[PDB]
Amino acid sequence: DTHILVFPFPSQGHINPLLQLSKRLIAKGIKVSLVTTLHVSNHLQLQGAYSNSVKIEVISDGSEDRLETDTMRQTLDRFRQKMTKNLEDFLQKAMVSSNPPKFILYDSTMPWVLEVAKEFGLDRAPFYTQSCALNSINYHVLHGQLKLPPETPTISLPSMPLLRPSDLPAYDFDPASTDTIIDLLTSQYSNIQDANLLFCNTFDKLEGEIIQWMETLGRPVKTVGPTVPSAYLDKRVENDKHYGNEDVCLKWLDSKPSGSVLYVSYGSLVEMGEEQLKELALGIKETGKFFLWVVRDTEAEKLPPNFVESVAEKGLVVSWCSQLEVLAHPSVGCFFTHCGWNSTLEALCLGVPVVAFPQWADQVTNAKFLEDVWKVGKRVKRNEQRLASKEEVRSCIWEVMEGERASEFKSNSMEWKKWAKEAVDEGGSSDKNIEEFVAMLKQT
Ligand SMILES: O=c1ccn([C@@H]2O[C@H](COP(=O)(O)OP(=O)(O)O[C@H]3O[C@H](CO)[C@@H](O)[C@H](O)[C@H]3O)[C@@H](O)[C@H]2O)c(=O)[nH]1
Repeated sequence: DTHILVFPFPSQGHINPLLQLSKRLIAKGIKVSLVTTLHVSNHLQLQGAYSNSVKIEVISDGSEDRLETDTMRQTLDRFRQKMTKNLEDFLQKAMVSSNPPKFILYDSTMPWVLEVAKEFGLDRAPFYTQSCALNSINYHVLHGQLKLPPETPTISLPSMPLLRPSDLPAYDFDPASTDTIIDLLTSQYSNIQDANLLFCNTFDKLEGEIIQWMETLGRPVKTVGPTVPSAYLDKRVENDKHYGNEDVCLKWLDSKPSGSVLYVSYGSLVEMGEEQLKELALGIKETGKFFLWVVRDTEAEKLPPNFVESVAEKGLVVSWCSQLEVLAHPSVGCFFTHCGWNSTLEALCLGVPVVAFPQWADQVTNAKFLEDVWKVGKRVKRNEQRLASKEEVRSCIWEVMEGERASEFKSNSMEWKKWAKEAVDEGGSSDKNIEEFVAMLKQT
């Protein structure tokens, strides 16, 4: 029996892509052991009931956990030192056992895993869970052709679309952490010469030339995305309808005409100012369109006093909906999104045009691609003070849903939905790369 280790960065948020991929290759006959922390274990559903259910391997005791007193660097140092030792102790046992793992697939944000696998002679590959475009940016910042402060007004990287400085990832939200975050992202490409493969959460038709550029770094690149549940695409893997509730959103959507509703989500981790949140709320109201806005309790409290009351007819403002179920609903014609890589891929897979309102990090670069490269929507015009007016919000929504290019966006959205599904369906670019990896694993 062939089994591998999957070791994603242990944070609630980014372990889903690796789990989604795990489902693909559990279906192709590969057993998977999830390597994770005590903490993740407690907040994760306990081990499945089947023979080929993902096996949970807790290798830490909790002392790696970040402290309230820590700087990000200090948190990262303690995490690396302790988890290095933990992995070493784990493989010391696992490698000399009757069925030793054949591979370790680890999040690219933990490059020190490769050095541990190298010691044990264990086949290994990083997994880049963000866009291939970000791989190009972070690589070029590592090698010095791009600086943390852009040195020019237009950035023209090989095989990339032209980028303004405003299109580049902005990690200066916490200036204290900015240096540490840039170091972490650039260190993802330092030791790739010893990686068996480089896995990427994307597909060939979405970033084909960028992927071809990455292949010139000397290693086999395997595009295996998008990691959205099969049920919303090729529908070939049993269940796989969610990542890793009683819904009202679906009934409310059922009464609305096809393609008429704006789904609003500016991210489940993004905080927003009362000022900007007021302009956004009023801007959505001014369009006069049916809208479903999912915003969490702490964010929902910062809305204008009578806002929810005032949109009793057109607006459904709720604490939570199944984003995948809402996007797949035929009444939803447009998605106001913060352009997180997961939201971005979900919009493309479900063939829904976007009103892009990026906030931080890779969202800025994802927005650029959605508007100028994939052409499935528009970015809300910002101010000189980075504040979007309710008029800028209203016009952007109208232009995407009712403007000159409205039909272009939906047509392009349906094309990407087709191509995303084709990539993960039998014989697709992603399915082929996954079959190759599986075949390689059965060769030992
Ligand atoms: O009401 C909601 C909100 C989200 N989701 C799902 O939960 C996941 C997380 O969504 P969200 O956090 O809104 O967006 P992402 O695209 O995952 O963005 C995440 O990852 C990005 C990386 O690009 C970061 O920039 C963002 O801060 C971070 O939220 C996705 O799979 C969504 O489908 C729901 O099911 N319901």
